[PDB]
Amino acid sequence: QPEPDMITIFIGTWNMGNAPPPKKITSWFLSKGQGKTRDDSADYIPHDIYVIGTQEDPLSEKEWLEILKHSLQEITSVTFKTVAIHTLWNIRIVVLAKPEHENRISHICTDNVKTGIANTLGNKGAVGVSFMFNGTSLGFVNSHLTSGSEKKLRRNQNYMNILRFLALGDKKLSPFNITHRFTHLFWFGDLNYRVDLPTWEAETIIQKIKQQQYADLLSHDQLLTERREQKVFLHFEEEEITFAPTYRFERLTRDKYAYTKQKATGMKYNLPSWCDRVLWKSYPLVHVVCQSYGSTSDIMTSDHSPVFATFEAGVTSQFVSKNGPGTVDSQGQIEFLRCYATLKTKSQTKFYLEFHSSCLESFVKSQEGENEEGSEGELVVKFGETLPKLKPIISDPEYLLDQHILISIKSSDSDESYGEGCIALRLEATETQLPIYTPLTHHGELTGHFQGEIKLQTSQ
Ligand SMILES: CC(=O)N1CCCC2(CCCCCC2)C1
Repeated sequence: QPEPDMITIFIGTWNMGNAPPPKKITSWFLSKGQGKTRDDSADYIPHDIYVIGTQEDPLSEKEWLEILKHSLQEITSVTFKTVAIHTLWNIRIVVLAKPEHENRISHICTDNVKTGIANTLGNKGAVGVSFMFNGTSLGFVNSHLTSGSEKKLRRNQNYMNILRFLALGDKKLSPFNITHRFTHLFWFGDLNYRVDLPTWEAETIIQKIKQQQYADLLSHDQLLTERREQKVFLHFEEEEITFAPTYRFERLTRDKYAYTKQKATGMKYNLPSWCDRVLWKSYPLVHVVCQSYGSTSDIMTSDHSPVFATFEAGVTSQFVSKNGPGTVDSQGQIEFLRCYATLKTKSQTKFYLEFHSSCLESFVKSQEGENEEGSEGELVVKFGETLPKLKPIISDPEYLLDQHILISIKSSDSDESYGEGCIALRLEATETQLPIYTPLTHHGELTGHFQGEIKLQTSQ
């Protein structure tokens, strides 16, 4: 039975509006409704992994698990195994997988983050799950961010608190937040970004939705505009939205948007918005292709419609050689030439690099770089030809070309990371000097760049 080099992943996000679901929710898991939908010819083909994020979920874990498993069994005649379930207040994540994957999945982690302070601490935040699938690390975040059209900055702050403090993946990756710990990271939920148009335009917006003319609405979507201004979700992808706004509906129909201010809304308008979203970030040059992104039309218990997204995702096998794991493979090496970090910092400390990768026995610390002044004010940290030669555990190119090197640039004075990034070993050539590049972030914000050349030696 061969190990897969691709899997498909279903991501669902649904704000249930504190109401039990209807008796049938299969359209959700089938990616049927509006938007980029799944072909009918695939209906019986199970996804490998289903990740379900709910918000305002009134069910017990037991009650929801029974609905989800019975739904998937009806669709596929497969009894899915529960990988993980984690709930913070009414925010929940469930991971289910085909039984054949049970001994491919390990290192399962769960965590939550509570956002806000005092007033604003008590119902918003995120839950997450991570695990290894053979040689590939997968992370999943379900977040319910701050509501209200005039709170986009709060949502952006909630995002930064979640990526800083959610403790998933390999704890040995200590300089790295969740935006660098996984081969594939999926972040979804009721992100609560709104269509920023005047209140007086509510009926105009509704008209546009009825005509399936989303362009003038998406150009005011706060998540798209904040992402384009690099205020949030830097280096994450989202599929094009081709489904109607998923909020705020009258319950028990989808024929009506309920947008007017009411005591129940705190006297706030809820103009039709794409609150419910799926985004992802994968390591460079790993296969990830969105195969559906849309909303259901037939699940009407909530004032939100469920959202689905499906992905093909590249995976790798748990590689064993005669040599590594448990030793190095002298036929392998990674060299770095003409490397320099450009940092936005106003500080003057010495810096060194750390290289982290599961292709190394442990992380590698460089010598200090040489600081110069850039022509436009910047700090340039020159490593020249001074970086160590990295010694991978396995030299086989079928393994090594699929790996990645995480880079942290740290202050010698404080040992705090000023920037993190990632370099793919999926090179055009081996034994050849080739350009490399990564942006550097810290707390998910741009802090600089790392560039230079790489020379990769494999056993071939
Ligand atoms: C690959 C990627 O994610 N990019 C590059 C192209 C522009 C951006 C995507 C379009 C939506 C708004 C954010 C800007 C970001």
